[PDB]
Amino acid sequence: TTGLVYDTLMLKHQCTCGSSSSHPEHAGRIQSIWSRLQETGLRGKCECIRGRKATLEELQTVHSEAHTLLYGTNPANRQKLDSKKLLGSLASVFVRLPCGGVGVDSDTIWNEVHSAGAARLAVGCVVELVFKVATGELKNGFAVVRPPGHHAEESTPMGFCYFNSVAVAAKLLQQRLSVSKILIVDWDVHHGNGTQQAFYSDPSVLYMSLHRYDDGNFFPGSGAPDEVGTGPGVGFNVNMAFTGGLDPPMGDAEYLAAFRTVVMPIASEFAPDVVLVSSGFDAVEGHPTPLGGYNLSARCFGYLTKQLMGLAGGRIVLALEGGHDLTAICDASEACVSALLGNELDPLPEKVLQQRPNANAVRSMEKVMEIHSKYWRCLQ
Ligand SMILES: O=C(NO)[C@@H]1[C@H](c2ccccc2)[C@H]1c1ccc(-c2cnco2)cc1
Ligand code: NA
Ligand code: NA
Ligand SMILES: [Zn+2]
Ligand SMILES: [Zn+2]
Repeated sequence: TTGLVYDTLMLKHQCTCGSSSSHPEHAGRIQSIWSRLQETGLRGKCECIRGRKATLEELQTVHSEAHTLLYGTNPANRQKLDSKKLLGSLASVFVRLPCGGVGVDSDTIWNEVHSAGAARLAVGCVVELVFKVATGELKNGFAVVRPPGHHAEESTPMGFCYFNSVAVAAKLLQQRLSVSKILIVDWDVHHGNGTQQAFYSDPSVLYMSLHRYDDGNFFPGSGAPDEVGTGPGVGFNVNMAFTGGLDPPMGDAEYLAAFRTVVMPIASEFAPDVVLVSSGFDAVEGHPTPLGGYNLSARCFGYLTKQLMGLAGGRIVLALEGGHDLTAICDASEACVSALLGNELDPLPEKVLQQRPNANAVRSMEKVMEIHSKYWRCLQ
């Protein structure tokens, strides 16, 4: 049986300027996905679980105390709980954004009444779902959550992320269940700099990201192929980094090629007990060159989901990260839940299924393969 998680309190994370048109990561993203699953009958076939807020203890597996006080509490308790006197003056943390609202860095917003709650419910929702699948109470699941997580570093929010929901899930799985091997696949078009950071030296967690890299200036500018891990973790960080720009743009042929030749062989060798997926949908057609640039179909994510479902005895959980375009993210979410439920994949055209990946795609794949050939038998 497939699980779903969602909570309407996540809608309340909204800029104080009162206008979501200045802020791409907006409440409507989840709301629409949520109704799409209703109007297709998919929600009816799933178990919808009860979310909760993450405790500060739970957030502190990934993030510092200072950071968890700053973004996990309302202002009154923020003083109450900072007995260690870690925080300086809030005067220096808050700035006025170009839209007139309150934020923290030049891009990222902050609502003092609602964002802390919302950021913590996003984590707690994922955690609840992940643990329910890991203990075998559910087959698999999809976490329709907001705000996103994978850019949140130990002590820095960025890319509209405040806490790394998926990282925390994983850490809790280690600490409270002693799960031996965890796989995190991050197919959001942007690199998950936070997640990479959180497990770079840990060989019991393998992080694989497919993302646009282009020689280091695509956001967030981390995630190079030769970043492979450190210490005992060497080899358990796989950056499937696409280089060459948008000439031509990457699409279904390219991604399916990378799965077959890089992601799935390595994942199979690792043979993980649980699979977590940072499931951003910004790689889909309809994401302009700043936000995306690539041309995947939503359908395609059905194929990617199905492939991952073969691992870990099916114990797979997808959590929303990026993806802006409403049609795209609803279509893609449709495909994935449909896959998780067990339905036959709504296919791609034979024209595509026979397409050789572009020169850039191939070159990008061969560089990763050469590097990780040192660490994985299936690449020799
Ligand atoms: O997709 C994403 N993360 O995975 C990131 C945010 C996102 C998430 C969800 C919905 C919409 C957007 C998008 C982002 C892209 C570029 C910059 C940027 C550009 N120049 C400096 O910083 C900042 C944020
Ligand atoms: Na990624
Ligand atoms: Na690792
Ligand atoms: Zn604003
Ligand atoms: Zn993204």
